[PDB]
Amino acid sequence: HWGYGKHNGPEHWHKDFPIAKGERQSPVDIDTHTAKYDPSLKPLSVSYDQATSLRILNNGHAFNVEFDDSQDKAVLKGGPLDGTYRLIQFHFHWGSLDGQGSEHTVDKKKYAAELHLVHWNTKYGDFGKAVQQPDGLAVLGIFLKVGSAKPGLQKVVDVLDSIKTKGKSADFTNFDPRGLLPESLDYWTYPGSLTTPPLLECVTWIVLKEPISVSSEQVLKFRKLNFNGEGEPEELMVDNWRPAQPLKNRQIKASFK
Ligand SMILES: NS(=O)(=O)c1c(F)c(F)c(S(=O)(=O)CCO)c(NCc2ccccc2)c1F
Ligand SMILES: [Zn+2]
Repeated sequence: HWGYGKHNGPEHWHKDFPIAKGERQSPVDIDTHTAKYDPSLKPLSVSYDQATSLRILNNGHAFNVEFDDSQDKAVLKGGPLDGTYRLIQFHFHWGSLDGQGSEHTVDKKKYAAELHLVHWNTKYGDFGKAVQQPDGLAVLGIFLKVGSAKPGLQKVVDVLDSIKTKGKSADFTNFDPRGLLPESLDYWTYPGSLTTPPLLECVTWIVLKEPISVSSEQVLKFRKLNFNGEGEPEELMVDNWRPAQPLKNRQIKASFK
């Protein structure tokens, strides 16, 4: 039932998923002036050299690039984390217009899109068990602005027309997610949730301060996808973002400045 519309969008979610009005929901606005610098936060360690992508999938809400997470191949550690967290999939959130699309905001500024690289804590042995734990996921969030093309993104954009509608999927091997990272790993970090149902409160969010630039033609290709399945009426996959939620009793920490 849930989705992104007038009748089943974010403002409706709490009827099926009451944790939508919980104590540590995401995303949030990052108020850069009131983020606390923590000189004890460590550099983020992103070890993606052995990554193995498998498939790309239109799930009706976004597209996911899935990875083999059956060994320690692509891992996030360090930063604010105590564990080792395995990459399972990345996906994006984007807008109908370049002026919106991100889930997190920075001093109320929306970006055109937001990449989420989803990782699960290896102490829990698999993703489905990890989402049931308060320290089960680490999601690395990267803002996209429209400008110059991101060449490392183009392999993703070029396959989208094969997964146009809900439930479609395609082989997607040898994709290197290092091509999607900005130069700096400076980040903000806070405890939150999945930003789609089931909205579980299992995520340590790590949001990079520096956005990547993508071209207008790259983001236009994301907006040609469909939320509907093949042979159902066309509804463009745009505006699949959840807006900022109340910060409540949380402090956002900065690794920098
Ligand atoms: N946008 S998010 O990064 O905060 C997010 C969600 F909001 C979310 F609900 C999910 S969920 O659908 O998997 C939770 C269901 O137990 C994932 N996880 C991505 C994923 C999806 C399918 C298979 C593997 C990973 C997820 F990454
Ligand atoms: Zn997401």
